[PDB]
Amino acid sequence: GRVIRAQRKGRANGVYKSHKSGRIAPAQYRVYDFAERQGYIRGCIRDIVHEPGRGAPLAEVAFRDPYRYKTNKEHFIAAEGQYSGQYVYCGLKAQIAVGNVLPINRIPEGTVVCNVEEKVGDRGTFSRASGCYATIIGHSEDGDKTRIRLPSGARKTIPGSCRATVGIVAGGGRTDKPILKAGNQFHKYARKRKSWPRVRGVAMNPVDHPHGGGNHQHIGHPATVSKWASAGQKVGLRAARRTGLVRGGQKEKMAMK
RNA sequence: GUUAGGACCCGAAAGAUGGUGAACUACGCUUGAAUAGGGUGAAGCCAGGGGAAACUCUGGUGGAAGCUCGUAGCGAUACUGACGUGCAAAUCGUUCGUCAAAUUUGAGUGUAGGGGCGAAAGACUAAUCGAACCAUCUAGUAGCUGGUUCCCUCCGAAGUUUC
RNA sequence: GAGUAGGAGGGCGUGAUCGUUGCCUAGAAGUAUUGGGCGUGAGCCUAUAUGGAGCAGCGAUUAGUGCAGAUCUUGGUGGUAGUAGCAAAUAUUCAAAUGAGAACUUUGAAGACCGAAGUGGAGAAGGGUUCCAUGAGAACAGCAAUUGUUCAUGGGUUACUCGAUCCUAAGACAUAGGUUAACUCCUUGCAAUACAAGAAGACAUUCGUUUUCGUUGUCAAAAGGGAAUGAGGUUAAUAUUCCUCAAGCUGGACGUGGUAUAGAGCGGUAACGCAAAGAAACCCGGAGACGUCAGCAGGUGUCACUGGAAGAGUUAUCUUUUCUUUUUAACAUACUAUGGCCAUGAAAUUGGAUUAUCCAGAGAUAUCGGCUGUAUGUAUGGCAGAGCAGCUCAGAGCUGUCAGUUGCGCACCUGAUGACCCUUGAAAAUCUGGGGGAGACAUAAUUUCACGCCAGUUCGUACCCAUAACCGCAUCAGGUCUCCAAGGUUAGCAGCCUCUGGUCCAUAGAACAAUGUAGAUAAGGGAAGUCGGCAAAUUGGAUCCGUAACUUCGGGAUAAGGAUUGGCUCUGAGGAUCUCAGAACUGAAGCGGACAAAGGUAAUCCGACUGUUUAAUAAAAACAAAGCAUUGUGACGGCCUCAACAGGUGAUGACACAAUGUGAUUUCUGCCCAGUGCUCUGAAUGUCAAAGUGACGCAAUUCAACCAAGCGCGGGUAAACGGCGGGAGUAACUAUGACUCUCUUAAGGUAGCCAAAUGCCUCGUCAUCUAAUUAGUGACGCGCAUGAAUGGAUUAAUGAGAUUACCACUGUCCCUAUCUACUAUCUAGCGAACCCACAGCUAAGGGAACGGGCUUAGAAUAAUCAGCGGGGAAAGAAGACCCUGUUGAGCUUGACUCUAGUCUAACUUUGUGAAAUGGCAGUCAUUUUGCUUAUUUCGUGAAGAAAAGACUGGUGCAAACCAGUUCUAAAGUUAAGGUCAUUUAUUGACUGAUUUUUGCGAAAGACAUGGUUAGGGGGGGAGUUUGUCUGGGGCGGAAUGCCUGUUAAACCAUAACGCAGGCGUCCUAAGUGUAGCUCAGUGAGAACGGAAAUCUCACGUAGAACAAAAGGGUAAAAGCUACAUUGAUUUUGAUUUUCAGUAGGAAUACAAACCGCGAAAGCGUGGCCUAUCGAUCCUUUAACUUUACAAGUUUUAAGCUAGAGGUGUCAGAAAAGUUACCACAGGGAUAACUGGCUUGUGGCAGCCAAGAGUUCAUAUCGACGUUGCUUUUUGAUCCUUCGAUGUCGGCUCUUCCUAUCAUUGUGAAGCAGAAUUCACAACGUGUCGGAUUGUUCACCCGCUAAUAGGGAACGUGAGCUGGGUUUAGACCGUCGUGAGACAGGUUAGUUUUACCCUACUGAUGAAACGAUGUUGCGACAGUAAUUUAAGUUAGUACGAGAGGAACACUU
Ligand SMILES: [Mg+2]
Ligand SMILES: [Mg+2]
Ligand SMILES: [Mg+2]
Ligand SMILES: [Mg+2]
Ligand SMILES: [Mg+2]
Ligand SMILES: [Mg+2]
Ligand SMILES: [Mg+2]
Ligand SMILES: [Mg+2]
Ligand SMILES: [Mg+2]
Ligand SMILES: [Mg+2]
Ligand SMILES: [Mg+2]
Ligand SMILES: [Mg+2]
Ligand SMILES: [Mg+2]
Ligand SMILES: [Mg+2]
Ligand SMILES: [Mg+2]
Ligand SMILES: [Mg+2]
Ligand SMILES: [Mg+2]
Ligand SMILES: [Mg+2]
Ligand SMILES: [Mg+2]
Ligand SMILES: [Mg+2]
Ligand SMILES: [Mg+2]
Ligand SMILES: [Mg+2]
Ligand SMILES: [Mg+2]
Ligand SMILES: [Mg+2]
Ligand SMILES: [Mg+2]
Ligand SMILES: [Mg+2]
Ligand SMILES: [Mg+2]
Ligand SMILES: [Mg+2]
Ligand SMILES: [Mg+2]
Ligand SMILES: [Mg+2]
Ligand SMILES: [Mg+2]
Ligand SMILES: [Mg+2]
Ligand SMILES: [Mg+2]
Ligand SMILES: [Mg+2]
Ligand SMILES: [Mg+2]
Ligand SMILES: [Mg+2]
Ligand SMILES: [Mg+2]
Ligand SMILES: [Mg+2]
Ligand SMILES: [Mg+2]
Ligand SMILES: [Mg+2]
Ligand SMILES: [Mg+2]
Ligand SMILES: [Mg+2]
Ligand SMILES: [Mg+2]
Ligand SMILES: [Mg+2]
Ligand SMILES: [Mg+2]
Ligand SMILES: [Mg+2]
Ligand SMILES: [Mg+2]
Ligand SMILES: [Mg+2]
Ligand SMILES: [Mg+2]
Ligand SMILES: [Mg+2]
Ligand SMILES: [Mg+2]
Ligand SMILES: [Mg+2]
Ligand SMILES: [Mg+2]
Ligand SMILES: [Mg+2]
Ligand SMILES: [Mg+2]
Ligand SMILES: [Mg+2]
Ligand SMILES: [Mg+2]
Ligand SMILES: [Mg+2]
Ligand SMILES: [Mg+2]
Ligand SMILES: [Mg+2]
Ligand SMILES: [Mg+2]
Ligand SMILES: [Mg+2]
Ligand SMILES: [Mg+2]
Ligand SMILES: [Mg+2]
Ligand SMILES: [Mg+2]
Ligand SMILES: [Mg+2]
Ligand SMILES: [Mg+2]
Ligand SMILES: [Mg+2]
Ligand SMILES: [Mg+2]
Ligand SMILES: [Mg+2]
Ligand SMILES: [Mg+2]
Ligand SMILES: [Mg+2]
Ligand SMILES: [Mg+2]
Ligand SMILES: [Mg+2]
Ligand SMILES: [Mg+2]
Ligand SMILES: [Mg+2]
Ligand SMILES: [Mg+2]
Ligand SMILES: [Mg+2]
Ligand SMILES: [Mg+2]
Ligand SMILES: [Mg+2]
Ligand SMILES: [Mg+2]
Ligand SMILES: [Mg+2]
Ligand SMILES: [Mg+2]
Ligand SMILES: [Mg+2]
Ligand SMILES: [Mg+2]
Ligand SMILES: [Mg+2]
Ligand SMILES: [Mg+2]
Ligand SMILES: [Mg+2]
Ligand SMILES: [Mg+2]
Ligand SMILES: [Mg+2]
Ligand SMILES: [Mg+2]
Ligand SMILES: [Mg+2]
Ligand SMILES: [Mg+2]
Ligand SMILES: [Mg+2]
Ligand SMILES: [Mg+2]
Ligand SMILES: [Mg+2]
Ligand SMILES: [Mg+2]
Ligand SMILES: [Mg+2]
Ligand SMILES: [Mg+2]
Ligand SMILES: [Mg+2]
Ligand SMILES: [Mg+2]
Ligand SMILES: [Mg+2]
Repeated sequence: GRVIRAQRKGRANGVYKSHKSGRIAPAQYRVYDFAERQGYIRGCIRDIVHEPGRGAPLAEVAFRDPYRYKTNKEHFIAAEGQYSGQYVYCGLKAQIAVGNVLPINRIPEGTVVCNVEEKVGDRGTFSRASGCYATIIGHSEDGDKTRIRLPSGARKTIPGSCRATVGIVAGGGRTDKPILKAGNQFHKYARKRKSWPRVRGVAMNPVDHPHGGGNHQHIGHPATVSKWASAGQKVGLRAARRTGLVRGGQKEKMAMK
C-alpha cells in the first residue's frame, strides 16, 4: 500500500521541491504605468544574462521611474537579436521593432510575438520558452479581440489591449541537439525540480506502483487510465483518445479534412 | 458442578491508541575540502609540396573526451583462502572494479511510519524493515505444547451413540 | 484385598485468629547427627552438639498451607580443566643504577623499525581533567612491573589584533491574519493569506516642541564573508594571550603646528601627479564577490652546487676529505614586477606576437617617449643588542656569523592566458568612490595633513584526536574530516634504502613429531586433475622492428609477433651571458639483474557505452541511461499535497510541465477494435435518486408522471491490456505441408529467427572439432511452447557477465619430496566456553521395527600423554519442507463489506431592472435580456479610474486627428518662471502641475464557489472471508442429505473413496370407487398379407403389466377396458422406523367430521410396499369479539393457530486468490531421507517337458503351465524420528557378500587343435587410464589375466568438495485478468563446533610370591605376496587345410 512517485510530487516538504537558489527574478513586464497605457517608456539593456533554470536568456532592463529619482531595474524575456545597451520601448505609442512591447491590437496580422498576456497586465503569460513564438492571426474591428496562434498550435482569443513583445524568444534550437551522455541530463535537471533518472513502473514491485507486475514484467491491465482515476490509480497514458503511432493511413489526416 | 470474569500457571504470529528517532543509511539543498606519474592526441593554429583560389597531401603545434594504464580515495570479483567460543555480531591475506566524474567527502539544512526515501535490490530509514522504535489497551485469545506440590484405605472407567 | 483417567472415607505437616493447658538466660526457635526409639505412611518424640530469644499442646476459626520436574523465577555451585588457549602489525641484546623482587623501570652501549601517503609535528568532531608534579598498599594495566591513561594529594587553561560574538545561505521561527472541539496546523525576504506597526535630525534636549524620510521581525556558518601583530624569551604544566622589544586597528577628545575660502587647493597637452585643498538630503558605483580543467611566466619555502671561517667524523692505506652551523618577523620609506592606459605617428612587398591562442586604420609596429596597477622582490630601517656556532675565566668574557651559482626539481602563492557547459559557477555585514550643491559662517564657519592625550568589555584557550584519551560493552587487527613535508633510485607523492622526529608495545624460554596457517622449489609428461585450468604458472618496463579480421572509420592497438638492455674508453649533435645519436674494448651470452611490471588466439550468448544495485551469501543478462514512441494539459488548466483554512509544481507557460512504455547506432514495426480498457462537439430514448409536481385522503401514507450523471446504443483507438485457432473438404500413404470452405462477437503468425540463457520427445538429424565429445560451432526446422517498442533481426567499441576450442604455461595430475616462520609439543605465569538424566567394549536376540543399559554369549586390571574423526542416530535453534489450526501478515483481483479525492442533481448561500408568456384576485409560474452591491479571480511601493476641459505646434471648415520622450548603452531629485503681499528674504499667499466623482485598478457576477442531502464512480485505501471427508495434501470423487439388492455370516445391529444401482422429479389420474375382462407366450386355421398388421380356436401359474432403481407384492386383480367421482379434503392427539428414545422425513392405527363410488358389505387422510425431502428471525397468506396500557372513532401497526417463500456443507455462517518476502501454535495423529513389514514390479533360480538342436527332449536351451528365492529396482504401508538422524554425486579408506570377471584344481560338451560354452571346490589375490554428462546409469576411445555384481544408515559432509537439488536477484518460454506459477530451460548465490566419553593409532606406566640387570621361552593376536610375459618346448602334438597347445628347464 505504498505511495507512488506520481503522488510524491505534490508534497511541498518533499524531495521534489524546485531548486531555486539560482533564480534571478521572475521574468515579467513593466508594472502597467500610465506611461505604458497612454504613451511610451524607454529603457536600456544593461545586460542579457543566463538564469540557471532557463533556456531563454533574460534581459536586464534599466527604466527611469516616472514618479521619482530612483532608477528601476527589471528583467524581461530575451527577444532574439536584442543587444546589450539597446533601447527598448514599452507602451501604447511605442513603435514596432524587435523587442519592443505593444498591445497586440497594434501589431499587424502575421507578426511574430513573445510573452503575450492572457488578462491585461499579466506582465506576460504565453510563449515564454526559448525559441518559442506566438502568431498573430486576426483583429476584431472593435479592437478588443485578437486571435493568437500559440506554440502548441491552438488558437486563442485575447483582449487586444494585451502586452506583447515583438519578435521571437531567444536561444531557440537547443531542443534539437541530441544529448548523448547521461551526465548531461543530470546536470541539466540539477537546476530544476528533480525528474531524473526515471525508473520504469514495471521495474518496481506491486507495492511501489500499479504497473510493476511481477514474474514477467508487464502491465497486465489496460494502461489507458480514465480521467477520474484516483490519486494512486492514475498511471499509464491518462484519458488517452488514441494510442498507437500513425503510420500507413496518414492520408486520413487529409481525407478526414 | 454450569457460567462470567486475568479465572490452575506460563506461552503467539497479530491488532489499536499516543508518542520518539534521518548521529547509521536513502534522496534534495546551502557552504567547505580532495583525486601520484604515464598512454593517447581530437577541434583550433603554423609551414612545406600541388594548386589561380576552394581544397589537397606530408611534418609540426595544440590539448578535447561521462577515453585509457595505475597510486591515494571510493569500492567489492575470486581463493568458494584465513578466522568461523574471531582482532571483528562482517574482520584479515592475496586478488580485483574505478580512479578528473552520474567522482569522493565534512558540516549545516529539507523529508517520519502505511510515512519517508529508492539508477528499483521490496533496498534503506541508529546491529531493528514485505511496515521503525517507545509506552499503553494487555496478564491480548489460544479447540494447541509444557508444568500442576503430603500419607493411607477403599470403588473404579472410556477411545462407542447422536448432533 | 489388582488398578491408569477418575471419585469417595480417614489421616500427616505448615502459618495466623478466638479459646484452653503449658515451656523458656537453670537456655526458646533454628541447625548437624554412625545416639535411642515411635508410627504401613505422610511424619513424631527423645539424646548430644551448636545456638542465644522466643516457644509449644489441645478445641475451633481462617489460608498466599506441602514441589523433582514447567528449555519454570532469582541466587549459589560443580565436571569439563590447570584444559582451549595467551601465535597479525618483522626485534631485540649488554652493563650499570633503583628496589624484597627487574626479559617488561631509568641512564649508557649495540642492533632494527615507522622512512616525511610516518610509528613525526598540529587541528575539527567526539572525550572532559585523562594534562603537570610528588607519592603509592590493594584492585585494574588478560605474563610481569619498582611502571602507568590506574589510586592519593596538590597545581595548571591570562589575548584590542586567534575564534566565538557581527553578516548573510540552504533554511527556520515569531508577530499579524486564518483553521481546529481543542491540541495542533497554514502563511511570511522576491518578506506575508499581514499592514494605522518604522527610522533620523535638530533645537527641546524630557516631555514637549519641531522637522525630515518612511509600510511591517527575528534565528540559522568555531571550513563561507569578516577592522588591526609580529619576532625573541620564559613554565614542572599556558602562551600570535604572560615578559622584553618592535607594530598596527577601531571608537573617544582636545592640544600644537600646517592645508585650503571673501567662495572653496596647485602641476601635466594627455593619460595622471602631490603630507592636507567647504557641506546635507537624494541617486548611482567599486571592493567584498566566487566554476572545472590545461599549459606558460614569476615569487616564497625546500632541495643542489661554489670560495671563506669555526666545530665534528675518518686517517694502517687513500681522501686540499665527509658531515654541521653560516638566520632575519610583522611593520616604515624608496625603487623594480607578466597587464592596462597617454601622447607622437600611421602599417600592403601587411605587420606584431605566444609554448598555445590572438591583435591592428574601431590606428598595429615604432620612438633619448610618458602614465598607471599587483611582492610571499631589492635596499635601509627593525637588526644585533636578538638567534645560531665555536672558545675562555671563576655569574662575567671573547671570536665568527661572510661572498657567490644553477635547476622543465618539488610544495604553495601570484601574474597573463587558453579550453569547457540544454551546468555557466551565493548573499549580507563591512571599507570606500562618484553625480548633486539644499544649508552653515567674520573673529567666523567647514575640511579624508602631520605630532601628542584616552580606552578596547563577555566567552573559548589544559590535554588526547587514536593498533590505549572518540564510536565500536574493552587498552577491540574495524570505523572516524583536515595542514605541514627531506636524500638515493625512478616516469613517479610507487616500491625498496636512508636523514630529521619517533619507536622496539604486542607474555616469555626450550624442543622441532604428526596435522595445520603463511612462504617457496621439484627431474620426465603437460590438464591426463577437476563440475570447471579453481589455484598456481606464463607475461610484464623502455628503445627499435613488425602488426590481421572486423568497424559506427573514431577504433581494433602493448593486436599478433621479433629483437635490444651491464660495464668501460672515446666521438659527434641540440643550448646560455639537461636531452639525442655514433664507434671500440670487456665478462660463464649476463645486464627492466632487487624493486616495479599485460599471458595470447579464434568463436557463441547477453547488455549498447561511463554509471547503479541486494550494509552482512546474488555485481548480473537486473536498474540507469542516450536514442524511439505514445498520453495528458493554453491557466476558468494539468499532475499531485491536504482534518480544516488551504497548498506545491510556479521566480513556471508547449524548445514548457505532468503520465507511461521501449531501451545506443543500423534495419524492420505485418494482420486483428469482437473482448477488456480508454476515448468522442454521434443518436436517442431503452434504464435511473433525492427535491419538486399531480391524483386519493381533514391526514400518516400510498399510487402515478416527469427526471442529471452513470449504464446500455453508435463511432474512434493496438509504439492501449491483449489476440495471431479448431473443424471439414480439395490436391487425397499419413504427417508437416499448398488452396479452399467453415465455426467462435475480432484477425488466423506477415517480415524475420532457432533444438537459442526460450523443443517435451532429446544425448533431435547432418556436418565440423577429438583417439574417443549428453560439451562448442554451422546447418536443417511435422517450432510441446520463436516472432515483431508485451518489440523482431542485426551490431563496432565494450565486461571482476554466461560457454567451446586452441597457443604459451605450469606441482591441477601422474606422485608425491624437501626448506623457512608461527602453531600444535614441554615449561614459568595467566586461564575461559560449548555441553552434561545416568553413563560410556562389543555379537546376536527381542523391543517404539539400528541398545549403552534388557536375554544369552564374547569377556574384563591402576593411573597417564600425543593423536584422531567410526559411534554417542554429538552440539547448535520448541523444523525454515509437509499437514493441522474455524491463527496471522505482505501482495492481487472480475471475493464479500465498506472508504478519501472525484462526476451529477436538489435546496441553500440569493440581490435587483426590464421585457415576453401563462395563470390568480398588485401577485405568482415559465422564457428572454440586462444591472451590481453580495460572491469569486488577478493585480498595484492601492497615483492618472470614470467623465469633462486646457497651453504650444501641426494637420486641419466645425469635427477629429497627430506631435511637444526614437540615430546616439549619458543627464534629468531638494526646481525655474509668472501673479499678489509682506518683507527686501529661495519670507508669506496663489499659480506654475484644469474640473467634478460617498468605487485603488482590472476580470468574472448572482454564474461560479461554500454548506447539507441524492445517484453514480472508486483495490488508491480499510476490514474480512476464501467448508468437510480424504490410505499426506492437491487434482479427481462424494462413502456430504436420502432408497433397493449384496458384503452381513437364518431376529435386530454391524466397517471401508467395498459390489450393482437409484433419488431432488413425475401423476386431475398414473388418486379414489364400481363393473366387466385376462395378460406374456405357444400350436393349428382365414383375400391383398410377405418375418411382422388384423380375424379363430385350443393351450397358456403369471413367464405380461403395474411413471420412475432394486427387491418384495398382485389373476373373477394391484393387470386390461369402461364409467363416476375429488378422501391429493375438516379437526386434533397417538404409534412405528433412525433415536439423546430431541427434531425432522416418511408410513400406520384410532376418535370425531364432510363426502365419492357401489345393490350392498365394503373401500377411499393420495400413488401397490420400501426413496422423492427443510428450524430460529423475517415476509406473505388463511381463519379469530387478542392488544396499542388517560378515553374513544378511524387509518395504520402489533399478535395467537396454520400453510408457502430456505438453507443440497441438506440439525440449516452472508464469503476469491497469491506468497520462493513470509509468520505463529502444534503435529511424527501426516508427506519428502534411512530403517521395519510386504515383493506385486525388478532381479536370480528351479519342476513338467511341446519343441529347437540336420539324426536325437534334457551337450546347450525350453513353449504352454507351474514351485521358489532375493531386497543393489520400482510400488505399497505409515511403525520410529517434525524442542531437526544434514536430504545427489564424486574424491578418500576399510571391511563384508558370492548370484566367481580373472587367477588355482577339477567334472561336462554338438570338447580334433585353438577358441568357447555348462557345472563343482573356491575370493586366497586382483579387477585399471580418458572423451561427453553434476551425475547413479549410459555411450564411446584404450590397455589388460580380467576390465565380475553387491553390502556396510541407497558405507563414508564437526573428512573434503558443492557441479546437481531446493530460499532471497534475474532472463526466456507456457499458464493466470492479476499477485504469481511450472512437476520446463537460463545465470549469480554461506558448507559452523571436538579440548568430553568411547573407538582406533601410537606413547609412558604403579603394584603380589625380596630387589635389580642380562640371556631366553611363547600362550595368544596379525600376517603377504598375487599375476603376467619372454626363451625353450615348436610350426611340435591335433588337423584335409586354415590354424595351433601344454608339463619340465631358463630369464
Ligand atoms: Mg514547513
Ligand atoms: Mg532530440
Ligand atoms: Mg497496486
Ligand atoms: Mg521469481
Ligand atoms: Mg522486457
Ligand atoms: Mg514489458
Ligand atoms: Mg463455586
Ligand atoms: Mg472458573
Ligand atoms: Mg506487539
Ligand atoms: Mg502511530
Ligand atoms: Mg545527516
Ligand atoms: Mg583500499
Ligand atoms: Mg593462496
Ligand atoms: Mg577484503
Ligand atoms: Mg482442534
Ligand atoms: Mg502468611
Ligand atoms: Mg550459662
Ligand atoms: Mg502433634
Ligand atoms: Mg553452651
Ligand atoms: Mg487445627
Ligand atoms: Mg519450597
Ligand atoms: Mg527445586
Ligand atoms: Mg563452570
Ligand atoms: Mg589464536
Ligand atoms: Mg605503534
Ligand atoms: Mg598524530
Ligand atoms: Mg602531538
Ligand atoms: Mg532565507
Ligand atoms: Mg518559510
Ligand atoms: Mg580579521
Ligand atoms: Mg601584545
Ligand atoms: Mg585615531
Ligand atoms: Mg573564471
Ligand atoms: Mg662550503
Ligand atoms: Mg610595462
Ligand atoms: Mg652577538
Ligand atoms: Mg615553475
Ligand atoms: Mg594539495
Ligand atoms: Mg561568469
Ligand atoms: Mg563630488
Ligand atoms: Mg582500534
Ligand atoms: Mg616461543
Ligand atoms: Mg615438473
Ligand atoms: Mg607443451
Ligand atoms: Mg618441460
Ligand atoms: Mg586464476
Ligand atoms: Mg592506430
Ligand atoms: Mg609487443
Ligand atoms: Mg583482438
Ligand atoms: Mg653495450
Ligand atoms: Mg651506441
Ligand atoms: Mg658483448
Ligand atoms: Mg630478466
Ligand atoms: Mg585465458
Ligand atoms: Mg553493462
Ligand atoms: Mg544510489
Ligand atoms: Mg554499495
Ligand atoms: Mg504532446
Ligand atoms: Mg507502449
Ligand atoms: Mg505491431
Ligand atoms: Mg424521484
Ligand atoms: Mg482463413
Ligand atoms: Mg545444444
Ligand atoms: Mg572438453
Ligand atoms: Mg553435439
Ligand atoms: Mg569477456
Ligand atoms: Mg624441557
Ligand atoms: Mg604452562
Ligand atoms: Mg531386530
Ligand atoms: Mg550391541
Ligand atoms: Mg550381561
Ligand atoms: Mg563422531
Ligand atoms: Mg560436545
Ligand atoms: Mg489474507
Ligand atoms: Mg457519495
Ligand atoms: Mg485488500
Ligand atoms: Mg453407493
Ligand atoms: Mg448406526
Ligand atoms: Mg449416482
Ligand atoms: Mg374389480
Ligand atoms: Mg441415518
Ligand atoms: Mg372411514
Ligand atoms: Mg418452511
Ligand atoms: Mg517376478
Ligand atoms: Mg517360462
Ligand atoms: Mg517414511
Ligand atoms: Mg543434530
Ligand atoms: Mg550424525
Ligand atoms: Mg558358488
Ligand atoms: Mg542355466
Ligand atoms: Mg575423470
Ligand atoms: Mg548416502
Ligand atoms: Mg532463485
Ligand atoms: Mg498473458
Ligand atoms: Mg525453475
Ligand atoms: Mg568441547
Ligand atoms: Mg590403546
Ligand atoms: Mg627373584
Ligand atoms: Mg626382571
Ligand atoms: Mg626381557
Ligand atoms: Mg595364527
Ligand atoms: Mg611360453
